[PDB]
Amino acid sequence: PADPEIVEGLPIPLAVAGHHQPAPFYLTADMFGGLPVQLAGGELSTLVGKPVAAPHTHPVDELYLLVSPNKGGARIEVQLDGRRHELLSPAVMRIPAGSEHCFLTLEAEVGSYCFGILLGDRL
Amino acid sequence: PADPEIVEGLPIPLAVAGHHQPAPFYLTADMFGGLPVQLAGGELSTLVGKPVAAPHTHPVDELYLLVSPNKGGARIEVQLDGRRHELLSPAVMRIPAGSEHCFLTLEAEVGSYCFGILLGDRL
Ligand SMILES: [Zn+2]
Ligand SMILES: [Zn+2]
Ligand SMILES: [Zn+2]
Ligand SMILES: [Zn+2]
Ligand SMILES: [Zn+2]
Ligand SMILES: [Zn+2]
Ligand SMILES: [Zn+2]
Ligand SMILES: [Zn+2]
Ligand SMILES: [Zn+2]
Ligand SMILES: [Zn+2]
Repeated sequence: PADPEIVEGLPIPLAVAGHHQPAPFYLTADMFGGLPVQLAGGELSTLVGKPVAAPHTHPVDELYLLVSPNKGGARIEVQLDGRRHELLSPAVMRIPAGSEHCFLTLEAEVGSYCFGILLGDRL
Repeated sequence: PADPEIVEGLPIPLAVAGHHQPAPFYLTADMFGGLPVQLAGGELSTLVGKPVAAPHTHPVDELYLLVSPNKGGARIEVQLDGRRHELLSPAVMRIPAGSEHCFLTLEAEVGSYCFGILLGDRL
């Protein structure tokens, strides 16, 4: 009675470099016979001033997606190779493969989310 | 002074089959020199009982991602080739390429989102 086209055992918490608890995945490479992308992230309202990770890298390009119910309802700082960037929702930022990076939530309302879309099947 | 690694002109409303207004995209194939995926969707709190589209298809597989701040805070119906499925957040559903499909929001709190991750660069 589990439906093979629906996954409900989410998020999938994976150990990731630079983190101090597992990172929450919603798409993993082993889903549905093999996916070409992975997707991690979560809701930001309890993360204001609380970084999930030190600077870390992936071997594939990644895209950050920042959304919130109200325009401007979430703001994150993203460090990229030591250069500070800032995103106000809605926003998309490219994180080049091998770039040392991390994010810090500066502002978030209920329903603010950041997701990282990893353009490949490897971490 | 625009930073080529950050897009803030979002969502990108594209005309899509079966819809009656443009669909909101956050990742489009023409971003950052060419992406291998696209991503559309949005916040569900004002969509309860209000379907965005009739049944429609894509030429690539798609993954629905349904999230909300509280476990169980959003519920959608997804029609797939005329068979009803239902998702309670958090959930992921595979939509096979060419499958006629659409969704209906049955329940949503502030901060409920559904996104469709299109596993290819064509609509
Ligand atoms: Zn089924
Ligand atoms: Zn992380
Ligand atoms: Zn922590
Ligand atoms: Zn990353
Ligand atoms: Zn990360
Ligand atoms: Zn820059
Ligand atoms: Zn749509
Ligand atoms: Zn409408
Ligand atoms: Zn679709
Ligand atoms: Zn659709």
